[PDB]
Amino acid sequence: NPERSLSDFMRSSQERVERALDARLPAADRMPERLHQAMRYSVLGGGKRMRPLLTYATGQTIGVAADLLDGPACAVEFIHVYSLIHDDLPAMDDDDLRRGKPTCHKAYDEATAILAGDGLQALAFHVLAQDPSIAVPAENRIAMIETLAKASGPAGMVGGQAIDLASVGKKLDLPGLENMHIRKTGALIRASVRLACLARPGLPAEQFDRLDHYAKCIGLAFQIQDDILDEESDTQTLKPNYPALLGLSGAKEKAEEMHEAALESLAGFGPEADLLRELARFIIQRQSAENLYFQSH
Amino acid sequence: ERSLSDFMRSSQERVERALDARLPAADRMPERLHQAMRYSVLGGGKRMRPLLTYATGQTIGVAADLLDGPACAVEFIHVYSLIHDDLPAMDDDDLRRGKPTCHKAYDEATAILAGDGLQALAFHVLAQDPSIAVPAENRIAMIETLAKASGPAGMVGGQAIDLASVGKKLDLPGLENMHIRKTGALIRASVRLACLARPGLPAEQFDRLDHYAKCIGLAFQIQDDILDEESDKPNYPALLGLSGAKEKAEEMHEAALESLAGFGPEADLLRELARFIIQRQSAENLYFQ
Repeated sequence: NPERSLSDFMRSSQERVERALDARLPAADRMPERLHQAMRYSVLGGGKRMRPLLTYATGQTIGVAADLLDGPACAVEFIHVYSLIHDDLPAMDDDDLRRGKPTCHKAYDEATAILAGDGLQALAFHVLAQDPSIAVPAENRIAMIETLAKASGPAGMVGGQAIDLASVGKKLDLPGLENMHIRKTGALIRASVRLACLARPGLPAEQFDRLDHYAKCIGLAFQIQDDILDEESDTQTLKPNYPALLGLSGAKEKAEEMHEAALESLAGFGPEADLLRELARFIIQRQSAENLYFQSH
Repeated sequence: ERSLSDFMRSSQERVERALDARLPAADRMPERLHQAMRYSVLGGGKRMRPLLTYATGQTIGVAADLLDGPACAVEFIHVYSLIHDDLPAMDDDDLRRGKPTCHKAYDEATAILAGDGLQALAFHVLAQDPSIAVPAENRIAMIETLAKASGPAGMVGGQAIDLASVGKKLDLPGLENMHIRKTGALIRASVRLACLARPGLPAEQFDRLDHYAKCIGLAFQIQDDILDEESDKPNYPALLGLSGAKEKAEEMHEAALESLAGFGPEADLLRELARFIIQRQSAENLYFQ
């Protein structure tokens, strides 16, 4: 059944990316040591690896060997981690903890955190430009770099964080709240999918577009669901969001509608896309890796 | 062939138009971020890195139209590192070149992001800018050059070595290594980017120009320290003696000019730039304080 296949695929890909990140991170005992260990502290030792899973799952769907996908999967994950390190800083989200573990600025210092994030961003692009295992044509490699730069920069992830900070005391409309999430979170999720597509020479434009629409819809849907679980949490115990804007039922319906559009994007694929069908549900419903395990086994 | 002053004026004005054209508009969302990026980039600067790019271009027969994108990409990286270096966690500067710094004109969050955004944008320029009309392999090598120069083994790692060396003494190799990474890599990249805009340029010309770049970078840094010592962290005069350091500055200057072997009046601009970078551009924030 596809749910056990998803669980198997997840566990295996998370181990494969863990080794691939370690192989691309400069050694803990080489100079500069504190900087290298700070990057490694933030990148390694697990995490959901949602963006790599999207890269690996997309590649398997369109028939790209996983060897060609290690580089792009690490590149998107480096970008993701760099954004976390900087976002956790006092001047932004000011997080003291991340995954039962002190954050990079707490565990080291703020200067080391700023630099580890800076170094991870540059390293993402070094992986795409130079990694020989990304054995694709020159044009494709260039397109991957452009993809990551557009997704990570002021028109993507960074600008989305700027929009998020500028709206802390504000009430946004639906298109306004969506736009922010599309930039802050959506662009890098869609990049993860597009990178895999670019490792398939000659892949039809219609397949790019459908898988991009799949990527866009799951990105929007899961953050709507994040808000729903948040709203349900504080109203069952003793910043603009989706249930505040739409009501809880309106927010629930909006996520469901996005979820439907995600699955319909995959109509151009057969059972090779079952993995993406199951991954959509897992990501959107915010299920844990172990919860997925103890119900499919 | 024209004077260095003519080249300086021309290039300063050219790089300003070129950087403006690659920076997202102030009146487009997210406006504050765009304005903050523009503030730091267009606010001023010696433009040493774009000068080298354009001058390398002239020396090897590349049209300046091919060099606008590379000159902007290196300048974007340089400007990003300053925004981040100026922060309270790092060097903590309220002012730079007689204007307030990024996080003071805006705020610290906006500064972190303005820097983050400029690093992404430098790669976006190299990967996509159509004016960099070079074959695909050359464009990819430009991107690799920039990423190796800007990352953990270049600029960023150099700043890490610098910060980790406070309250410490370093040997000569270590102090050299620190500067070669921190500032040398990006300077070498400015020159190498121009070389990659000349398809089929022999490796020997790459290496001559690289050696020129490496030695001027070190000479500038040694000269900075000499000038710091002369008016009142590891440094050259403290490690070698003032005489030792002056001699090393001299040797680096000469080695940089030796690399330009055999060029005709063709490399007069690079010779003049080295004299200018080492002697005038080093005695600068000392001149006006």
